[PDB]
Amino acid sequence: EWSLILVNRQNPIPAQYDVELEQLSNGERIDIRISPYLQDLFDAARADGVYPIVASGYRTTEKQQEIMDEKVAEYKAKGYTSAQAKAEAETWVAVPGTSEHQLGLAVDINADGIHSTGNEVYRWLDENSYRFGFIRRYPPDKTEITGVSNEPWHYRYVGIEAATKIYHQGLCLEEYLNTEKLE
Amino acid sequence: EWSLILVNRQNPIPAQYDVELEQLSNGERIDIRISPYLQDLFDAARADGVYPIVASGYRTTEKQQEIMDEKVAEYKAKGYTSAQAKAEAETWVAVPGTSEHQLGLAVDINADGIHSTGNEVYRWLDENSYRFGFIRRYPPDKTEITGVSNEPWHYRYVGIEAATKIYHQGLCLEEYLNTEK
Ligand SMILES: [Zn+2]
Ligand SMILES: [Zn+2]
Repeated sequence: EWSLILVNRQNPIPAQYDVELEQLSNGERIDIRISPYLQDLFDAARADGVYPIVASGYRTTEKQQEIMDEKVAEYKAKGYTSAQAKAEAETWVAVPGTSEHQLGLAVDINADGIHSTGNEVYRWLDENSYRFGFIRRYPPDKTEITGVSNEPWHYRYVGIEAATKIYHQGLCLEEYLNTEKLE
Repeated sequence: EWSLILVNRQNPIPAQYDVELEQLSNGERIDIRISPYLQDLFDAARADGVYPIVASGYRTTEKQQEIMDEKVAEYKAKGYTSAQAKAEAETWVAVPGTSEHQLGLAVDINADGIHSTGNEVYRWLDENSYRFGFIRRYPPDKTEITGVSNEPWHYRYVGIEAATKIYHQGLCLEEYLNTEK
């Protein structure tokens, strides 16, 4: 099922994955399939006086490389050999060909800052996103399963049916998929 | 000449300005007219063992808006009034309607991280960008004229002849267009 595709270190994007991108007002791009769900989400947040942005939508391989390299540079500057920096940067940034952002199913949502702080948007999304098919992909209690640190901006479209189950079930996507495969 | 357009609070982007955009491999977009020059710039950089990336090309009004609001929020959070936060934010980020990035003639160039540092790239661009017809639009010593802070990553396409002149004359774009008079 298309919305449940697993992309992680162990599950790279399939060769020749087709994606039709819609362009948002801010120039970011998303899978046309998630557009009205994301639109509903933003509509709802604003109706609650919460004002989010799409910081990052679709990213190309090259784009994913540059974010990753910038992340590595940051850790080198904090006293990491480049070998240490790579491994450490990879807990924040997926190596190219393993970011969900390469599907067009992930958005990194932030506050517009002026009407809302990061924390208010992050809270709101955590409690609400599932109603619109989006999950908090990388919660702090599952970093030992996802391989990724607490990333309160990164929301993954999986669809309403699945997001609600995952949210109630209190699980990460890997667990949910693993538990679906078992039964 | 089309490439010398000045753009600021006084000179908002013209109504229906015509951008003719191209996607780069990182997903950033540039006016197609600057494509060969940017490619020549990265080629020469890479040839010099210097490894730049385009962190930002074309931006929508809304994209510009979002950067500016994020900047304003950073200043509000460090105790600036709404009016100060905006004032301060504007020295780093142009207001929508006044950015060169909305022309697709401006690129933010950073280091690729692991082959070069930002300063090495910033240094290189400083000394070589004009050959490809880009200028360091916002030099430190012209913040009074340009109304923008030192932004060593921001390069404006103006053309090789144009960029070369401005660089030797040591001037900022505002200055050169007043030279023309
Ligand atoms: Zn993300
Ligand atoms: Zn810029």
